[PDB]
Amino acid sequence: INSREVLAEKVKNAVNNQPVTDMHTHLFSPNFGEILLWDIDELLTYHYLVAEVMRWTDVSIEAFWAMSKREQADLIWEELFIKRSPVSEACRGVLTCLQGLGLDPATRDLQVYREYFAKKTSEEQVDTVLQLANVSDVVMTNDPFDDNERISWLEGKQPDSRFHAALRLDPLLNEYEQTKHRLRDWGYKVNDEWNEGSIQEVKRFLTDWIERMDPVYMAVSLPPTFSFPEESNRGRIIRDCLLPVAEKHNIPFAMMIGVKKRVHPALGDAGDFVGKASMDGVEHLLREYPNNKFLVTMLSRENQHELVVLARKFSNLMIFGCWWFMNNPEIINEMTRMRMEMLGTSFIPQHSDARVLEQLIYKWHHSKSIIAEVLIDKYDDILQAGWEVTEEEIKRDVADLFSRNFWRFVG
Amino acid sequence: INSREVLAEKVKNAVNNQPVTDMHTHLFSPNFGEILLWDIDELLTYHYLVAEVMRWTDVSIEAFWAMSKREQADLIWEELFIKRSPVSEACRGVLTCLQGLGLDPATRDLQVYREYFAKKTSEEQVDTVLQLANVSDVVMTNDPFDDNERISWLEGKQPDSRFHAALRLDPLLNEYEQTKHRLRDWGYKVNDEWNEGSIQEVKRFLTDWIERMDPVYMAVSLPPTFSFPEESNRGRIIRDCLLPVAEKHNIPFAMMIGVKKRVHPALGDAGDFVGKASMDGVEHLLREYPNNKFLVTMLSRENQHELVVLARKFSNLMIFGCWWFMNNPEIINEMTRMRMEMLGTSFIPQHSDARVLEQLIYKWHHSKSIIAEVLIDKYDDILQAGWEVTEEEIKRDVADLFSRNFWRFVG
Amino acid sequence: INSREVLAEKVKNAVNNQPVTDMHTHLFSPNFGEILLWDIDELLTYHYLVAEVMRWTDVSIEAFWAMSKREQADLIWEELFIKRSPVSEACRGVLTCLQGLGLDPATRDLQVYREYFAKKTSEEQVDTVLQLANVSDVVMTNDPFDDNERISWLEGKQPDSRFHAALRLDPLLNEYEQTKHRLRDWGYKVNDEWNEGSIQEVKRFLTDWIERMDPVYMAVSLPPTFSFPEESNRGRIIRDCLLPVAEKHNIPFAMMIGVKKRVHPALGDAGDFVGKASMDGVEHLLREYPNNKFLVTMLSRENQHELVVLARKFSNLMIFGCWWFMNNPEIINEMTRMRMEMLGTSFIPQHSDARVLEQLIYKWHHSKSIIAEVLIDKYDDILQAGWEVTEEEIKRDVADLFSRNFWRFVG
Ligand SMILES: O=CC(=O)[C@@H](O)[C@H](O)[C@H](O)C(=O)O
Ligand SMILES: O=CC(=O)[C@@H](O)[C@H](O)[C@H](O)C(=O)O
Ligand SMILES: O=CC(=O)[C@@H](O)[C@H](O)[C@H](O)C(=O)O
Ligand SMILES: [Cl-]
Ligand SMILES: [Zn+2]
Ligand SMILES: [Zn+2]
Ligand SMILES: [Zn+2]
Ligand SMILES: [Zn+2]
Repeated sequence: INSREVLAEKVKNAVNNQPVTDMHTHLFSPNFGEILLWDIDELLTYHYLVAEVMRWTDVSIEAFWAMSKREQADLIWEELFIKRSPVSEACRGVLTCLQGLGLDPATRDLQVYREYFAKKTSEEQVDTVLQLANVSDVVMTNDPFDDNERISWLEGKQPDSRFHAALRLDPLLNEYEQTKHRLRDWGYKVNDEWNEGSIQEVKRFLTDWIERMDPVYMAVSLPPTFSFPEESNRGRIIRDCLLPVAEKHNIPFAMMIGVKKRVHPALGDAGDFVGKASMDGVEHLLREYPNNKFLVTMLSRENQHELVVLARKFSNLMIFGCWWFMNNPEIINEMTRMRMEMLGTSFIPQHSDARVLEQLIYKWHHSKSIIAEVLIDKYDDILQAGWEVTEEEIKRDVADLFSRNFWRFVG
Repeated sequence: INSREVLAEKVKNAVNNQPVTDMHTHLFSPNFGEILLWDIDELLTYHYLVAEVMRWTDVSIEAFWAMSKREQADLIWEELFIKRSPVSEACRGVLTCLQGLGLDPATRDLQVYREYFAKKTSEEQVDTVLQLANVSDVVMTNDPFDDNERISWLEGKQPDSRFHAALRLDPLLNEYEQTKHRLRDWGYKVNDEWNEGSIQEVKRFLTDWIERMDPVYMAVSLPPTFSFPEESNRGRIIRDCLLPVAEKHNIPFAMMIGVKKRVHPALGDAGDFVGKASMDGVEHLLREYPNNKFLVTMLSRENQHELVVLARKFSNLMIFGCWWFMNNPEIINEMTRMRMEMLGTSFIPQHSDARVLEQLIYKWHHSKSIIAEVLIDKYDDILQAGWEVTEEEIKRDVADLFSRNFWRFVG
Repeated sequence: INSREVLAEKVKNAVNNQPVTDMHTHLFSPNFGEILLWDIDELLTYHYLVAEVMRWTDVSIEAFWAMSKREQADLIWEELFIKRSPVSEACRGVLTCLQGLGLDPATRDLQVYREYFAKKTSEEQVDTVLQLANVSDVVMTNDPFDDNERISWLEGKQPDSRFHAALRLDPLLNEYEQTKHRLRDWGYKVNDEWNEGSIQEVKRFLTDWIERMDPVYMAVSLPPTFSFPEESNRGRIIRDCLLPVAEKHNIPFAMMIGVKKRVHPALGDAGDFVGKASMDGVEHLLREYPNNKFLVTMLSRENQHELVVLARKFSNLMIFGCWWFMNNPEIINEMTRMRMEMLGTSFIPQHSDARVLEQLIYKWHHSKSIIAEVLIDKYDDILQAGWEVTEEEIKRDVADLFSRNFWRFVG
């Protein structure tokens, strides 16, 4: 390669053809049941769009939740696509999905699009989507406190080889005072106070599930006020239970910091907000637990640059994705550029956070084009400096970014 | 449209031809008197340039204020345009105004530029400028605590139909301790305590001025430390008087948060600074007062992204403009993109904040070019996804952004 | 200048031809000895690359520090250049230096690059590098608390006309409890108690060193928690000694704010982190000490915009460079644009912070190209407004930005 033009095609092709390992989604293996969502109506009722439609429609939130799935979908399509152009990232995403499946957004024929999905099955749509989105591996969010999901694990169900488990623990860490009673009901003899017994039982709880799911990592989403150390249930659990168990099983600990839950409870999953967090807690964890691995992603735009700098300090920290409110072109671009400039290729640029199966298509299509453009710029800079990049080196670097860095980290 | 080039021309045409409603300025109906500032000398002595010239000139701030308007204008012209290239946004803006008026910056003939304004009346210039800037409606900042402005309203003088009033309340909310003495002198018997009597009289004051002004909204500028609820005069006035009255008359409450007043007293209007604010008070107001409408713009760059996320949570929140220190190309661009990507077209991209008539020319010229660029990108992305946008839908979306969204919100 | 194409040509040439005054580096006049670091092995072992290589290599940090300079350099070359493409800014910089020296990165022949340096003397390489990077003046960081540097000064060493001293005081201001003992060891009779006697001896220490080094400014790097006034050694020493001495000798005070030292002790120089600081202390200093001059650069991305706004308020504030974690293309670009949009040309866009002689080549090459682009955009915008910029004015502006603004400020 010795031309930006030539470089551009080589990079775009390597990126496009590179099978993706999506290390954080809200999808489930087909055999887990209806817990796996898919089709155009599910795409249109994605909570991102529920929030956006409420800024326009005169239909009360109560009434909205009272409508059927199809009715909610019809309202959103009309309000966000017909009455106004679907220029938002979330709306754009729905279109990218339709087009990717072979459907044509030009006609705006929602009924015809729907007819497409009605024909196929879950296992069938999964194969097609994973093919079209070029995703080889999907990491789920497995929460044992969720009855709809725990039932499948207790039944001995196993996800197919393309889906990996990740032990989600928000209820345990953030709501211990209520959750402790559920552990007791499950036979985990935790006591009123934090003593040897409570510690051991919570650890047994973690180990039992690690044994059941064989998770690639344990995870938790945290508030902007997250601090560590801390004399709170969360602080003690992390210190006395999670970290020791994680080290023993060499399992990474994923922290998604910055979410302020339910600032608008009526909106349900669309009612969460964001706040800038202190880096002190993460800094402490990284330094004081050198034998533990940490995967981190933050919600606030204002935490992104310093998070990158922290990654420069600690190799036991792997930063990943452009999470939630960060998953917009303007932010993805600035984040990926800051990350590559200070970390080279030693990071995971993105995850889809897909809640609806088809999203894998747009999530990866929208991000890959931006990442490819960033790569082209960086490769070109060193080419201009006289360096010679081979297509094989490109495919290698791209492989690390979209798949290898993750598996290498989880080990 | 089926090509970026084609799209670009149709988008730019739609943006340029769309009549603008400037929902926040410091301009006054021409019949109000000299408070309506205009001409090249007023543009050159805009406080933005006073701050900039003071970074170069050897002239003391005292000596500067002692100079006549023409002398100050002369100094600023020589210091910021001749001794160094006028590359700053504020300086660039002055040139943009001259050009729009038919004058030629190439000559740098300040004397000739001045001759242009001397042969014109204020009403004439108003028609000229509003025409050039394609501004159909101007929202003023009317402060009933200023003796001069108070005259116009008490005399029953109505403003030009193109100008709308906005009840500014900074003295009341931020300086109650000193303002209460004037409220009493005006017939509003507020006590030195916050009893029912005082509460009722403040409401009466607001109610009376809403009747006299028929404002599109009530407004206040707040410091980075703004909090709510709060046991202070401002906190009690907002809770017990402003919100109740605003809800009863269904008029929005505009909050411009982030200004740290007079960090450099000697600079006058040019001595204000900025600070990041907590989103807690705004979040509280939105959630706890669903029957009230809120217009918000923040001064800190670091508050922009989270403000957008907050708008996603509450439909009774309408964010607007790129205020003051945010009114620069680099910031206008990132802000507008973040806003459209997460809010689609459900927001008001800009306002001029013009203190001098002519500024409407450059403020909107400089902002429309950027907004057009963003729209082109967003339209092209969905266009690439197979969606087809009609030129009529473009005019519709452009109308919402530059005018409809505001009037719709103020109801 | 007719077209943007013609404009770009004249701007690029002026920027490239303009001799640079690098107002902050960690280089020393060659006659000072081996403390002046140079050659490819030094470039490769720059702490920026030590941090980066530790994110990839299996070699422990202890084993790394135990390796020879050559072995460390071989490791870094293989890990960051061969096993992965050298796309990070720091790695790209190493290549740019190689190319600028006439070597060829295409061969990846590290053994051959090393031969180029095995010949030359320090004096020759200084002449070579300064000519290539077109740097006419280099400001050093002279720390009288470092035993080695101190001996040179006490024994009469003077830098040649191309190098200027800057009195660095971190140990005095940030570690006074440890430093007071050393002051006493040097004849400065400070008491354990902070009183008039101690104040006078610290003032005498500063005076003696100002006289010995004839520094262009006194400097210190500060933590994100920096505040002023403050009841602490730093607060008292700045108030009682530094500011009065600086005013008396009319010497500016350079504050580099935002570094959190040694968050990862084992990484040595590569173990410092970043944090956002309050602007309160800087605002206070500028306002209350109008007779003192302050040079400021901040480490947090989130402090940049407000720092610019503060410069608009105070002429005794000169902001400079894109420091450390800010010295990446994505950040340099946004910072430089915000600065010019709000300050025109009244600022110092960059400094190299070079710790290794050859870095001057890449630091200035990478920054000049970015600064050139910003200038082209800004000049083009006013050209489109009708203004006509001459090539002489362009050369003047470029001279101000890269050299004149500094000498003028510290004059
Ligand atoms: O992308 C937005 C989401 O998926 C959130 O609703 C979700 O709660 C978040 O990503 C999480 O994993 O906690
Ligand atoms: O945009 C700069 C301005 O107009 C400020 O001086 C003004 O005080 C501010 O916009 C306000 O309305 O409080
Ligand atoms: O640019 C990175 C550096 O030179 C730092 O190591 C250095 O300590 C910093 O610039 C300073 O002068 O304190
Ligand atoms: Cl911030
Ligand atoms: Zn998620
Ligand atoms: Zn205003
Ligand atoms: Zn940007
Ligand atoms: Zn330095």
